[PDB]
Amino acid sequence: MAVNKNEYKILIMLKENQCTTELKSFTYTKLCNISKLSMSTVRRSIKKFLELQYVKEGCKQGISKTFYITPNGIEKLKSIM
Repeated sequence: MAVNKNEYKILIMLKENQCTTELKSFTYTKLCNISKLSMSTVRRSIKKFLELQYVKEGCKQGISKTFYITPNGIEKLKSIM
């Protein structure tokens, strides 16, 4: 019942990195350093995590999009605190 390490790795970085709130949206290139996995793999895992409801999107107004983590994802993190 523990979450798989390879894809959930993204959702582990912010668990201990405190990037866990709707107001703040994380960028792919900041995640690409801390997550130890390249910019394609983090774009693909975030595309899956929309279907899990863990992650949610922001708009582009000149600057590119960004994605915040929902309270529904933090509840999974409390299970493995």
